[PDB]
Amino acid sequence: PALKYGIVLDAGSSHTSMFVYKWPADKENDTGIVGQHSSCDVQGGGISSYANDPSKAGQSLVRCLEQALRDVPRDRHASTPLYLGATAGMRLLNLTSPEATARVLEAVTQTLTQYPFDFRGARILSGQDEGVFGWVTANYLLENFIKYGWVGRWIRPRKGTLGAMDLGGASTQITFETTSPSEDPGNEVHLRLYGQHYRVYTHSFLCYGRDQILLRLLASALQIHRFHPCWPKGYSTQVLLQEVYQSPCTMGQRAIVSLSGTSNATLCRDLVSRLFNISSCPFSQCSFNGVFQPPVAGNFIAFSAFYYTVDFLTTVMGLPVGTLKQLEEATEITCNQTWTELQARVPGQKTRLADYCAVAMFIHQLLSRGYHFDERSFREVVFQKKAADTAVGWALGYMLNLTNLIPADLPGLRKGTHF
Ligand SMILES: Nc1ncnc2c1ncn2[C@@H]1O[C@H](COP(=O)(O)O)[C@@H](O)[C@H]1O
Ligand SMILES: [Ca+2]
Repeated sequence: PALKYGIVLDAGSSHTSMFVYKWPADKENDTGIVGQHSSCDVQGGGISSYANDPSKAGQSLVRCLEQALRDVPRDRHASTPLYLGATAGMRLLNLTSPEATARVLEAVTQTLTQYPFDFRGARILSGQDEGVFGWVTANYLLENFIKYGWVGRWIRPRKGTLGAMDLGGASTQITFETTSPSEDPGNEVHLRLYGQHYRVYTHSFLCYGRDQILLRLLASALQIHRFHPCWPKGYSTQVLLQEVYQSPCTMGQRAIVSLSGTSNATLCRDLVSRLFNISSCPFSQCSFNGVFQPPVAGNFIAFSAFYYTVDFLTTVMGLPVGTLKQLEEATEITCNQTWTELQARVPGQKTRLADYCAVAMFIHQLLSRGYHFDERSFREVVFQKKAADTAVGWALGYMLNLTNLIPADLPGLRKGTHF
């Protein structure tokens, strides 16, 4: 079996990752056939972090691109497509400066074009793209697009699909198949995949990614309390105010100030609750901030920082998260830890440690009060970051779309046997 390869650079707000995928040439249109071959994490910040030094953005890719040259056989370099897709870090920079955004894209394009891969462009994905391609990735990998059964006995209803929830650094996405009528065209997605129609809801909440929420909570704590109730008692840091308020996500709030934590789970809950506006809804039903959302339904996979945060609660804190009530309890216990108590649980590097309480509280509120999961619907959510040896994110679905590897219809319409 002769193999083909494809590469996606996922240029996220907080960092870039490279994924190399491989598939058999003769089976390339089968669902689930493409899988991850290798990956590489680019050292340092996201490409948007080089807004004032755009030349560095291209150079930042060099070491991982050098790895791609070793990972993909030489004779196949020329015919291996390479894409770069950038998400909310670049969407935010584009609000601030379309010129600086264009210079970054120019710098990554110049670097990528120097390599022997078939470079197919650097683009900024829409929030819809990001949500939908993640949903496609999960369902493709798990073979949910297969028509199950056989002639005269098809499973009915059709095999369910897995909803997707992605918590990145700068935005968060929710995407799932729905039978509810569409009320907002911006949220409505129709896919034709392997002869089947999927009616899908998606939304991306810009500024509701992990890093931006943490900045917004810090801005809020500074204004309301002058201490940080989500940070652990005994933890303090010198906050440079310029960095706090420079983001599009925090400009709305408002040189160095000392800020200390207080382990106040109840005040932390109150601070997080200010992130969700539930006061108004121009639709029949909303999530929050007046965004249309039908009832959540079916199974979901929650990946990226949902997975990393829950993994911390289960593996480091040793707490169950099987129910919303358990997640709330685990958040409380975590937020009530002092800095010495929390450090005692983590023998190694301590980066991100002071932030788990806030992120866990955010996640719990986002799911329960934002998306309106309840105990029944939450039981259907799993936290995982990989399926079939492949990282779950939008990259695979993006590559499948741009390489035209998912057919709208089966060959010869399968003689019409799925009609
Ligand atoms: N081990 C971790 N614990 C908590 N957050 C993380 C971890 N690894 C990455 N993150 C954060 O998760 C967010 C999305 O990460 P990613 O989906 O890997 O780009 C970013 O804010 C990252 O800093
Ligand atoms: Ca991401």
